[PDB]
Amino acid sequence: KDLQGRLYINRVFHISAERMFELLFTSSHFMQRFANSRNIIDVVSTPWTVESGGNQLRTMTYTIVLSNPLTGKYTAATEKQTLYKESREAQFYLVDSEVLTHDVPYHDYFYTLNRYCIVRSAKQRCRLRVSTDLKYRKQPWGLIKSLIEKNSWSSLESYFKKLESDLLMEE
Ligand SMILES: O=C1[C@H](CC[C@H](O)c2ccc(F)cc2)[C@@H](c2ccc(O)cc2)N1c1ccc(F)cc1
Ligand SMILES: [Cl-]
Repeated sequence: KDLQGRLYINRVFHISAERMFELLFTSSHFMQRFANSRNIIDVVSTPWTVESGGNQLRTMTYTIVLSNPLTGKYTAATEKQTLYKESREAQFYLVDSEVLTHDVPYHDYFYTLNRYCIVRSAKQRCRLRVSTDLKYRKQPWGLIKSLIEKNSWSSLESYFKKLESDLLMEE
């Protein structure tokens, strides 16, 4: 069930699956601190809502303060998060997060699909797996694809390394 693009986190935490979900997918103190650390500002979120089909939905908007000047100073972003009912019936959590940016060069060419899988382990532990696909909306001819990929893979590498490290402090 991993996405084939890249596997960024695959780690067993001394955190229960439900508390993992709470830390990452609610307006938790953890995500307030993490947002500050990552220079993510002006966060607006919904709660989780429940669809007739049983999946749950959550959306967010926020601004990213960017570090590479060629990507701009800031970009607005929108996220759509889906929690799959089938995963919950199987006693785990599978969330697909789709992330779109609005201001970076070539913003209209791509979006990011991040898949978060939280599986129960003995003794109030869980395994968190996070994998990512870069998805194209327009054909990224030539240097376009090279620049999108180089910038994205490096930024996400940093982001998820810090997420894993900061989650360890919540054990
Ligand atoms: O994936 C992800 C990151 C998720 C963000 C997270 O959902 C969060 C955290 C705290 C909040 F309060 C609110 C939302 C985000 C990202 C943001 C900043 C970064 O320096 C790197 C990646 N991104 C991304 C993906 C594609 C892209 F084109 C630009 C950014
Ligand atoms: Cl469960």
